[PDB]
Amino acid sequence: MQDKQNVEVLHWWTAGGEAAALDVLKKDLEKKGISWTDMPVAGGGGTEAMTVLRARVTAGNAPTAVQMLGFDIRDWAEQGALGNLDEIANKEGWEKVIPAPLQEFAKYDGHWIAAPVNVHSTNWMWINKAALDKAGGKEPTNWDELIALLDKFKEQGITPIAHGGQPWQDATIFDAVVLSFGTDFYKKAFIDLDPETLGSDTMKQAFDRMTKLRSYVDDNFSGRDWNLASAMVIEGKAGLQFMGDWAKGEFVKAGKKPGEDFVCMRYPGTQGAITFNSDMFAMFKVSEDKVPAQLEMASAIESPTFQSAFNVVKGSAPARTDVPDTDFDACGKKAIADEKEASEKGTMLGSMAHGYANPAAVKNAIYDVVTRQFNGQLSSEDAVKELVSAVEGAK
Ligand SMILES: OC[C@H]1O[C@H](O)[C@H](O)[C@@H](O)[C@@H]1O
Repeated sequence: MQDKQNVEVLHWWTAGGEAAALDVLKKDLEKKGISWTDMPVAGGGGTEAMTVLRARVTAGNAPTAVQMLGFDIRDWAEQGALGNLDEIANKEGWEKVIPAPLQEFAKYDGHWIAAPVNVHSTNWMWINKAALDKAGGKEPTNWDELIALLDKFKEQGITPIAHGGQPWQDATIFDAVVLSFGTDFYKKAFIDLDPETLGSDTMKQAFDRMTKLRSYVDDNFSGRDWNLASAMVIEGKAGLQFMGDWAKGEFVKAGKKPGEDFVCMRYPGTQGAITFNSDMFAMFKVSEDKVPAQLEMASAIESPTFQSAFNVVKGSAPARTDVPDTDFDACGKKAIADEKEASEKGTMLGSMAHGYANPAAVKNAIYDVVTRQFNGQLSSEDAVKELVSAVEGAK
């Protein structure tokens, strides 16, 4: 009669687009007789959710299912805190359809310990179509063209860059800025954590670009939620936003269409590469009674029909490679094709900002340097020195 199974889910999907996509999963589970106890922890990018999580686990109160990124997953797998999903994954044939870069994180010590939802990526620009057309309509391909477009936006009297001053958002931009100096440089810096690279003249140029981008954000940017920056571009109050494709979730929620109302492009100099992050659900070992629901949730997440429906709304690519792009809009189709290509070419690189490039300690030490340099507290020359010391001290 009434539902007899239930999942208690900690996640940070609280903005309108994110909430819309999550509704897809909730409805899916409900049809299976599984109700939902919602434990949302608001805060873009999940830092706040992870803080709540740590205190809860220390208190012997781990949630049944937890939204999680990258090296964070590994950290709990190492501790043996996560449920083994093998019996679902082996039987459902996950090995054949989940890209190897995601399996590095979804698997630990020979076992599936998370169910990957999607493949977001961070190196996008969201451009207001009306403002672009006012600016002559040319999509910027390189750095100089980007600056020329931002200058036109500025003379149009709008805020050229919609941005929120929070360390993770600053890092999100820096993903793409570093990426624009080439995939080799990005790997050397954020994946290999090579100190010569991190201290290079090229990294000094990257910070100089952040200074330039800083000059085009509005004076009230500090502390603004990412989705409120997205809204500025949606409303035509700002020209463009540099953000992961969760931003598209907002545009679609507002009824805006690719081509007509907005343009979606890779960050100039990064087409042909992606800086990826994959939201996964980790099922924490709790009561033995909860395991059937946990396994059902993992199965639901990896179902082809859900993999399409959820990601269409979310603004990410499916985690499964065998899910067709048919129901995706023009930007979602690009996301999928860019992922297949980057995967083939070895330019599908873990996002630093969103926890796929390096461990939390390193990520956080990078956040601090990037934030202070963007906010103008630190010169590019000094930022380079401090980045090397912070990274070396965190490894
Ligand atoms: O909160 C903003 C975004 O940040 C996170 O890193 C997630 O991967 C994405 O699902 C979410 O929409």
